[PDB]
Amino acid sequence: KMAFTLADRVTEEMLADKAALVVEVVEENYHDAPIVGIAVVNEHGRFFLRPETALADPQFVAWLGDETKKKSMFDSKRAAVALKWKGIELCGVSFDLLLAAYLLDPAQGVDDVAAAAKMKQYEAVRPDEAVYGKGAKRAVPDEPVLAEHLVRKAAAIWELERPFLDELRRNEQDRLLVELEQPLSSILAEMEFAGVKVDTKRLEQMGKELAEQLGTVEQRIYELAGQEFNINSPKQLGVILFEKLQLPVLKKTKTGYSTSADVLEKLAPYHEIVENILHYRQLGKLQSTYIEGLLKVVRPATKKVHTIFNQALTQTGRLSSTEPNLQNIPIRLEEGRKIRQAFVPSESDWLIFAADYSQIELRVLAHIAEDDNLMEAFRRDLDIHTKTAMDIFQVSEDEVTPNMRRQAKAVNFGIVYGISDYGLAQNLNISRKEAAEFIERYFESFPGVKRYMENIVQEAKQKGYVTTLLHRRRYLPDITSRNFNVRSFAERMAMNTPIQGSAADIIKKAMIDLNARLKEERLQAHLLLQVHDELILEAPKEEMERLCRLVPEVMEQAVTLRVPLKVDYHYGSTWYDAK
DNA sequence: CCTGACTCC
DNA sequence: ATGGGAGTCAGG
Ligand SMILES: Nc1ccn([C@H]2C[C@H](O)[C@@H](COP(=O)(O)OP(=O)(O)OP(=O)(O)O)O2)c(=O)n1
Ligand SMILES: Nc1ccn([C@H]2C[C@H](O)[C@@H](COP(=O)(O)OP(=O)(O)OP(=O)(O)O)O2)c(=O)n1
Ligand SMILES: [Mg+2]
Repeated sequence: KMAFTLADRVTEEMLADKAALVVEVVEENYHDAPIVGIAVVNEHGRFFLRPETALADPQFVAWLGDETKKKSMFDSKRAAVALKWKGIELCGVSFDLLLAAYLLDPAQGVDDVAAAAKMKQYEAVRPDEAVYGKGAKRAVPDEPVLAEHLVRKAAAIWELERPFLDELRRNEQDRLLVELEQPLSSILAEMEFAGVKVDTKRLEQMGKELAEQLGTVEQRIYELAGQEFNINSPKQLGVILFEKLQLPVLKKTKTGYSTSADVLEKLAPYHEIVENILHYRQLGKLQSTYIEGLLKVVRPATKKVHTIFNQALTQTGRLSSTEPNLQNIPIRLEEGRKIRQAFVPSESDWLIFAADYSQIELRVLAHIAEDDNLMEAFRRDLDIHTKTAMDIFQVSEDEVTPNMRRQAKAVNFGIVYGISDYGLAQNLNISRKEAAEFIERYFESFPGVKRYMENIVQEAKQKGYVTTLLHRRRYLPDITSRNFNVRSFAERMAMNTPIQGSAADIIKKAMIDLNARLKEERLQAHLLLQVHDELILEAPKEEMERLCRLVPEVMEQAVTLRVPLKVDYHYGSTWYDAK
């Protein structure tokens, strides 16, 4: 039973200095998406406004953009970006219920106001999907039904703010929300709306050449197989490998023979065709995802792509990137890495600038574990990825290739995060006995890491959750399970989540600090992407010198640990050349 | 619609 | 049974 005004025009009482605000965008991808309705709840009452009315009203636009007029919202980034596409600036967001719910418990997967409301037994609001429908049936409902929904969402935010803030405070997470996540949200909104420019001429030419290449590789595979088949079907491929060619079956899953890359690599001594197939599947992913998939989402008039950074999704505090994912662009193989040549500055005589934290989760672990040897390694500015490489490959520091260092990187993180002898052995294609002895020596080098991992598992059993440096939390209710697999996975989340999450806390803080410095120094430079422990910027070529000092400094000083933080940086004419 | 493939941190 | 965190794709 909820009264509200379906307003025909904006009135002064709608423009109070505190309000719950709903700016509704139904489409999952909110870039250039319709705003279908607006709701405002404040001390004076409850109001629904039509966007064509409200958004062309100069007082309402003024109010949206006035930082002293405070708004509580759910997913303020979605509203901010949708408004930027409407040419309107949103300021003064003081509470975001999505971010509040996320910090209280990321496992709730809260994706609408109703699911957040449930956390406090508030039920005077419906789920979005129940209002709009799903798939081909998704639609905006009749105005009265829409209006009531948006108003109930705003009223929920109005009533839920204090109970959420109260609980965050009890958890010592209120500052994490107000000083970190909420300011980051506005920064991500800027990055997403800016977008990254793409060289479509180059990408399309790449794609044409790649198609010819796939054809050649495909026919070679059919020749080796003695038959045509769909190489992109693990079922058909399994029949070829394990029935026609009679190769050993190393692994099965629930649907049939495994053809994972791990398995095919191990079959190379039996038939050369597995190497061709691995190459083919790489090339096919390049074409489907990083050529075709990317071209499909380029906005043609500006040649820009606009990702969405999901800030309330991952269980550790990382961001994710969708439609397109710009956090998994190829780099490890030169063939794939060339895609990066198609990511270019948005203005002429600008350049791309990239900065990456050195050995980040190993520095974080040194600090949190207080491992004397590892802490001293970072004080000696050593490279643990390179050192591990020299060992596993029996090679000098000068003969270690970037590829070797990449592999050693997975060995280091594998070991500290609980890899077994079976897994390490399968990884380095070495003897299981050899792998076990290697793990043993690793923890004899870093015994504090070992103690830390034993202890954090016990603490997680006792408390039911683990925490990061800035008080981010993950609950682990499975960790005392009688079941071995269920318990074991939970134990390994206790080992990993605090470290990966603390690293996420750090780069989030650096983005805030960096933008503040950019503004203070009046630089045109701005952030384009975050890639977990990297920041990618564009700026006039004349700003590179400054950035070379400023960016790494801000990143390195974002937090003070018991070890130095270190940042590598590069710049060039394209994302590829920023190395 | 899921599974298993390739991509990154 | 067998490091952890992610997203997109073709095939079925
Ligand atoms: N009410 C609070 C207090 C702290 N924090 C988060 C953000 C802070 O940046 C981080 C660190 O807190 P402090 O700097 O105040 O140090 P603490 O006293 O909390 O010690 P510790 O972090 O070891 O628990 O914790 C928070 O979100 N809300
Ligand atoms: N196989 C991997 C690779 C990375 N990561 C995590 C831990 C890494 O510290 C972090 C960053 O990825 P990087 O590739 O940037 O690795 P580093 O920062 O550790 O090393 P560097 O930047 O010096 O190459 O992501 C991981 O858990 N497992
Ligand atoms: Mg790094």
